[PDB]
Parts: sequence; structure tokens; C-alpha cells
Amino acid sequence: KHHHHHHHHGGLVPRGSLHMKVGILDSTLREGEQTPGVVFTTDQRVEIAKALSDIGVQMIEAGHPAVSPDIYEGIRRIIKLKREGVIKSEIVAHSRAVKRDIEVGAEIEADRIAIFYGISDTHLKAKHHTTRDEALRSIAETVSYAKSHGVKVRFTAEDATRADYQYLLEVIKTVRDAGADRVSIADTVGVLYPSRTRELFKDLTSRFPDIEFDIHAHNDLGMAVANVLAAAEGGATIIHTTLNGLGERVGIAPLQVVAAALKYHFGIEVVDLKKLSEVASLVEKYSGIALPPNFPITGDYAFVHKAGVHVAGVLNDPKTYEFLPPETFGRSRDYVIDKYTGKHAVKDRFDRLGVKLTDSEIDQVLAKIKSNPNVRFYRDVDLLELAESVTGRLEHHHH
Amino acid sequence: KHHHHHHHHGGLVPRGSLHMKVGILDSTLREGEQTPGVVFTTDQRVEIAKALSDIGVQMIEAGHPAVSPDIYEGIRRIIKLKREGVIKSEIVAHSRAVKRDIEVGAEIEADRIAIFYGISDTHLKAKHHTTRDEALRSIAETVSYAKSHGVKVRFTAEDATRADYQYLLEVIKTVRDAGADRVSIADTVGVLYPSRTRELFKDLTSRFPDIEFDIHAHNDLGMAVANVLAAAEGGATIIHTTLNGLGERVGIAPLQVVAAALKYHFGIEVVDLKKLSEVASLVEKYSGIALPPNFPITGDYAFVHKAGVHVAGVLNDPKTYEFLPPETFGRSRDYVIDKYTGKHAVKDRFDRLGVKLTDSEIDQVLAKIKSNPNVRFYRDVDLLELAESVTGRLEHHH
Ligand SMILES: CC(C)(COP(=O)(O)OP(=O)(O)OC[C@H]1O[C@@H](n2cnc3c(N)ncnc32)[C@H](O)[C@@H]1OP(=O)(O)O)[C@@H](O)C(=O)NCCC(=O)NCCS
Ligand SMILES: CC(C)(COP(=O)(O)OP(=O)(O)OC[C@H]1O[C@@H](n2cnc3c(N)ncnc32)[C@H](O)[C@@H]1OP(=O)(O)O)[C@@H](O)C(=O)NCCC(=O)NCCS
Ligand SMILES: O=C(O)CCC(=O)C(=O)O
Ligand SMILES: O=C(O)CCC(=O)C(=O)O
Ligand SMILES: [Zn+2]
Ligand SMILES: [Zn+2]
Repeated sequence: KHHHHHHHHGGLVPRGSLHMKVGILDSTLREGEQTPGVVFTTDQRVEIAKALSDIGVQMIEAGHPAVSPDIYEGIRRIIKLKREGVIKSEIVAHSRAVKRDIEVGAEIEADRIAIFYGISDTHLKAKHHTTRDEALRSIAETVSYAKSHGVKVRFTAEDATRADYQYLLEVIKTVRDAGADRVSIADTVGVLYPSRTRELFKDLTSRFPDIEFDIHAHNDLGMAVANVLAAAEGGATIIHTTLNGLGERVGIAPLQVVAAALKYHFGIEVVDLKKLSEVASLVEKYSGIALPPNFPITGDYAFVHKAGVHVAGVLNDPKTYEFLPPETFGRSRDYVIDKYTGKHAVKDRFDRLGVKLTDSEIDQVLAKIKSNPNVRFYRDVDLLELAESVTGRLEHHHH
Repeated sequence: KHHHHHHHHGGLVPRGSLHMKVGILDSTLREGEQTPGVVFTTDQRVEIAKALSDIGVQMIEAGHPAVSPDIYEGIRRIIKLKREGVIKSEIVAHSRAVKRDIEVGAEIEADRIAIFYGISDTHLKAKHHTTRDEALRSIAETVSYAKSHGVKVRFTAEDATRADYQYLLEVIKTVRDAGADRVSIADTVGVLYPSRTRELFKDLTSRFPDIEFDIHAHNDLGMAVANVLAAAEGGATIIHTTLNGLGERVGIAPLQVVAAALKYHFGIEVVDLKKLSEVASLVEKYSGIALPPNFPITGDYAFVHKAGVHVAGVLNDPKTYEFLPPETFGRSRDYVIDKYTGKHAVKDRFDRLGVKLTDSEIDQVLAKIKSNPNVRFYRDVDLLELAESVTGRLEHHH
């Protein structure tokens, strides 16, 4: 059900509402550990990998084993758990285009080796100190070398979204010929525009039908989610994510939001939607970066209503202010009470507390609530005290 | 292999040059006989149906049996040939939403009955004198009745492209529930804009995955070909054509152009491309309507070059001025000579004629050619006379 292969889809569902394929690669353990201030222990890494396997992630990028001894050891443990059937996702190891990295990737027995290289002109010049042609040779050699160990090879075209497009096409032919079966198109600095992303992937998939494409999208301009969905429309079959929007700088497409947007817009369930909160909370614990309360899907406030008009509507039909039911994600709605509330919301909360107030008493409590501008919420004890102030009586709920 | 089922495709081929499907329904025998001044005899109908089958058309719309006794007889003969396996295409009979048309369509044993009804506001009011709700009931009953005879049913939404879209969706739900497996979307007056056609079919195919859609596109604004390719982009699996642009008023999408355009842009071959000229000619003969010389693909001049600069280029590499090789369609290139010519062209024609002239003599001939403003063609006899007039030698087998 929450399996570890591709999910069939048909693109966007109809307005006012299966030949294509898509799945998740989660990079919490690679991209995600490149977040300033974030490091994971080996045990933490392993615990996260198991959680990602359990919710049905297709691929886990477990790290770049040359980076440090602990990353090597965490990847090894994960591959061992995979070999034992405890973990079921495909395990990907990252690699520079250097023989050493590749040999290490091969020796730990990863399912896939992802070789990256920067193929924009700034990267070729400033980062690699190389020419277009020399880069083509290095990439061909390293991809072939990795292939010859009998492991599947992805090539990541770093800064592809600012690269010369003709060169990008040449890069892809090169790595295809050298044995790569997947190419990741990396929007390294988050500058893709969604409608253009769709076009890009439509073009690439039409040109290279023997290759499957990944989208790796950074959120520098706040459009990572929209870019990954657009890529999927265009035929990308793997979307890279991290839990909680972890990664370099502002991070990449966040798993919980991507998964929800794919459910709503494409009608598919690429991971266990009901377990997003639990996995997000786990990563939050080990990463030490708190999710803001406004984070989509898993955020504290995602299904919390405030304005009186909204709460009144929700009490009649939650769909009025809820894009999908909270239960879709294993959550429940709530509402808060402050000076923005109204009579229906206040009545409903008193009803929950078992306190019967008259219509005019409700008016008086509402007026008292609205008389103070700088109170952030009214807790039940506050509301009980307000009622007492109106009834003169000592005022049953189990929470 | 020019078989008689759907052809697989993947939409447009990449810039700088399989989950979808498409095939041809040719309506030369139905829509095409609705061209002013065109009628076919029963014999000619049968012979056109055979040629349509031979080139690999998926569906032949062989006529509307209720219209006349000779149409009824032609269809009956076509169906007999289908039974005998001479004709292999699916045979479609047209029908109004009237019990008699349907019984008759059932009675001749057509493979499919196509019931049409006008679902735009002007059609409902001025032509059917009915309401949206009544139309729905009539359409439901008639489709159901046709389906109860155990025959496949297409519903044609006439004037769909100017109908209320919400109503069109209700129409399609209605006929689908009544048992229609195909719906034809008719751009009856040719007002579809191509990019909007793609969107229309994309939307309809996503909403009704258990129906296949046809496009029937008229050429009133010259965009029938662009419209049918756009419909195919969007998921239409049947494109309606006629040979030679036959049909009411200005006709519908012409088979030879649709077939070429699909080959170039989608990379597929939905009929035998090398037989297009032959079938166009046959239909030209029986319709009595000549194709203009500029008609694409099969026209006299489709692969005939004129300007000196073009002919010089083509003589070095024909691809310079040919979208695809003429042999694609079993044809050959040519060029003409008039005041627009140049030295490479004139030299080449003399070579064909076996006449050896010096460059100086070519220049003189060329100057004489360019001195006659109103000579339409220098035919070979004329060229031989020009060469004789320059060389003083005998030069002049056609
Ligand atoms: C990999 C790592 C151990 C290398 O450390 P290092 O050898 O001290 O090198 P530096 O970090 O100073 O990085 C630059 C070197 O890598 C090279 N390089 C960068 N990307 C490369 C690639 N895709 N293929 C080959 N070489 C690459 C640079 O040209 C440079 O080489 P140089 O030492 O000859 O100048 C270290 O950078 C690291 O731990 N990085 C974290 C992982 C990471 O950077 N991931 C990048 C994802 S794009
Ligand atoms: C079909 C046929 C013989 C009808 O002849 P007719 O009975 O003398 O009627 P007319 O052609 O004058 O008028 C059409 C009649 O059919 C009705 N009609 C039109 N389209 C219809 C449809 N899709 N379903 C049912 N009835 C329809 C009209 O309301 C009108 O009815 P009326 O007689 O009550 O006014 C005759 O119109 C004919 O041969 N037409 C050629 C085929 C044709 O018209 N094809 C159109 C494809 S869109
Ligand atoms: O391997 C990938 O797809 C992404 C590499 C990366 O982090 C980037 O270039 O942004
Ligand atoms: O049957 C069809 O598909 C087309 C009907 C027709 O004649 C039209 O509306 O143009
Ligand atoms: Zn990245
Ligand atoms: Zn028509």
C-alpha cells in the first residue's frame, strides 16, 4: 500500500475537482544535513531512514560517504538494514566526480551512486576551473567508472537551471552514453519559474526517453513546491525532498507539503499522509530546528481557525475553510478565541465546557473579550472566569 | 503496414525534429457528398470505400441511409464488402435522433450508428424548436434505442464549439449513460482556435475517461488542419477527414494534408502516404471538382519550384525548399522556367534536354527569357528554339 516503487498518475486532476510515474527521493540525510547548525549522529540517521522507509519513500539519499567517518558508518548501517529487509527504499550514495568517492560508494554497496558536477558557466569556471569539453570528459569517465562496478548511476547536473541549455543537452547525452539511467536537474539556487519548469521537463523527457529525470529544487524564491509539481507535470519521475524544508540556505521542497500538494492536485498518495506529523516531529527533534506554527500541513496552526466568521462557518461545514479534512493527515481541527471571535465560537466553546449561558450573557462575555486589545488567547479558565463575572455563579469538560 | 485500427503516438515530436492514439475517420462518402454540386453514384461510392480501406482508414462514414435510395444501396453494398473482408474499415452510418433513421441504420447492419443533434442555443431554438432539457431526453432515448439494437453508437454534438460548455458536459454525461462509446465534437462552422481546441480535448478526455472523442472540423476560417492536430494533442482518438477538402460550404480537414501534417509533427503514418495522390485523383474524378494546383501535398505545384534562387538551392540540396522529400508521398519534384529563373535552372533544363551550351550562350538565353513579361512558361520547345536562336545549330522527344 505505502510501497517503495513509483506511483502512477495522470497529471493534474480536472478543473473544479495513468501513464505517468512519480515517487519521492528524500534527502533529509544528505541535503538536510547541509543545513547550518544541523548534524545527525549515526543512530539518528538510522532512525530517520527507517521512518522514511516506513512511510513509503521510494529512494533515500543516505549521505555522501567521503564527507566524514560517521556519515560512511551511517550509510553502511542503513544498507545493512536494507539487505535485511528492515529498510525497503532504494539507497543512494552521493559522490563527486572523483575516483575515490566512487570507489567508496561502490565498496559500501549502495543501490545507486549519484555523481554530481556543476555544468553552468559560473560553476565550470569558478568552481571546477575547467572548460565545457573537459567537463564532458570528466563526467563521462567518472560515470563509466562507477557503472563498471555494477551499480546504478545517477548524474546530477548542478546549477542546471542557469546552465547553457544546449550544453545541458550535450551533458545528458554524454552521461546517458556512459551508463547513467537517471539524471537530476538541480535548481541549485531556486530560480526556476514553475511554468518554465514544466516546459523544461516536457522537453527533456521527450528527448531522452531512455533516461528518467529527478527534480531537485531549492526554495530561495519560495517556489520549490510549485516547481516540483510542475516538473512532475512535465514527466519528472522522482521529486527530491527533505523533511521540514531542511537543506543548504533555505532548503529544498519539503516532504509534507509536496506530499499534500500531490494528493490534492494529482490525486495520489506518494507517502503515508497520516504519518507526516510524526516524521516531521522526529526530524525536528534531531535537527534542533523548530517548525514555525504556520508551516503547511504539519504546522501547529494548519487546521486552527480564529476569525469569528470562519469558526461559525466551520461549525456548520468545516469544508468552508479547510482545503482537505485534517484527518487526511491524522490531525484534528481546533479554533482559538481572542478579540477576533464571535458569538457562535464563544457559544460553541461554552457548550464544550458544559456551561449554559443565555444569549445575552454570551453578548456580555463577547464584549468583555473585545474590550482588551492585547490578549493573545482566552484559555478555558479565562472563559470560565468571564462567565462567572456575568452569572455570579461558580461555573465539566475532560481536557 | 497500413492496418485498420488506432495508431499509437506521443503528441508533438521534439523541437528541432507511446501512450496516445489516433486514427482517421474519412467522411468523403457522407460529409463529402454534402459539397454543392458533388454527388456520387452507387458504383463510385463503393469504389471510393475500397480505396479508403486499401490506404488504411480506420473508419468509413459511408452515408446517411435515410437521405435517398441510392445512398442506402451504396452503404448496403459497402457493408456486404466488409462482411466478405474486401473492405476492412469500420463502417459508420449517420442518423438523426429519430427512430426510423436508427431502425434503418440497424437494419443495414452498419458497424456503428452516429446520431447527431445540435446542442448550441441557436440549434436548439431555431433548428430543433426545443429546450435544453427536452434535447437531453430525446438524445438519451435515441442513443438508448440505437444501443438496444446491439450496435455501437457515437453521438455527434453538432455546433458543440459554440454551445454552452456546462451544457455540453451534461450532454456528454447523458449520452455516455445512454450507451454511446464515442462522442464527436463538431466545429460545425469552423470557429475553433487551435490552442483552445487542445485545451477543450484535454479537458474532455480527463473528465470522461470511458468515452473516446472525435474531432469534426470545418474550414470556414482556414484552420481545420490546425484544429484537428490540436485536438489530437489533447486526446482525440479519431480525426474526421474528406479527400480534397470536400464538405458543406468550404469542407472539413483534408485527408492528404492531415496525413502529411501528422507525419511531420507527430511522426506517424495514419494512412499509406504514397497512395494519397491516387485516392485524391479518384475522388477528384468522381466528384467532378478539380483540386487547385496549389493544394498541399497532392497539388500539381506542391513540389514545383520557380524562382532561380530556389531552383539553384534545390539542385544542390532539395531539403533547402522541401519540408519532406516528394517520394514520401510517391511524388517527384520539378521546376518551371519563366522570367523568375536563373542560370543554374536554365542550365539544368538544357542538360535534361541533352543540349550543351556555353556559359555565354546560357547568358544570352537567360536574357531573352527575362525580356518577356507575360510568358507564363518556357516549355521545352521554347527553350530549344531559344538555344537554336543563339547557337545557329539544330537542337530540337516531346
Ligand atoms: C567533499 C569534501 C570532503 C572535500 O574537501 P576538500 O578536499 O578539503 O576540498 P574543499 O571542500 O576545499 O572543496 C573543493 C574541492 O572539490 C572540488 N570539487 C567540487 N565539486 C566537485 C565535483 N562535483 N567533482 C569533482 N571535484 C569537485 C573542487 O574543485 C576542489 O578541489 P581542489 O581541492 O582541487 O581545489 C568537503 O568539501 C566536504 O566535506 N563537503 C561537504 C559535501 C559537499 O560539499 N557536497 C556538495 C554538494 S554539490
Ligand atoms: C434527412 C431528410 C431527408 C429530412 O427531410 P425532410 O423531412 O423533408 O425535412 P427538412 O430537411 O426540410 O428539415 C429537417 C427536419 O428534421 C428535423 N431535424 C433536424 N436535425 C435533426 C436531428 N438531429 N434529429 C431529429 N430531427 C432533426 C428538423 O426539425 C426538421 O423537422 P420538421 O420537418 O418537423 O421541421 C433531409 O433533410 C435530407 O436528406 N438531408 C440531408 C442529410 C442532412 O441534412 N444531414 C445533416 C447532417 S447535420
Ligand atoms: O544531487 C542532486 O540532485 C542535488 C545536488 C544539490 O544539492 C544541488 O546542486 O543543489
Ligand atoms: O457527425 C459529425 O461528426 C459532424 C456532423 C456535422 O455535419 C457538423 O456539425 O459539422
Ligand atoms: Zn541542493
Ligand atoms: Zn460537418
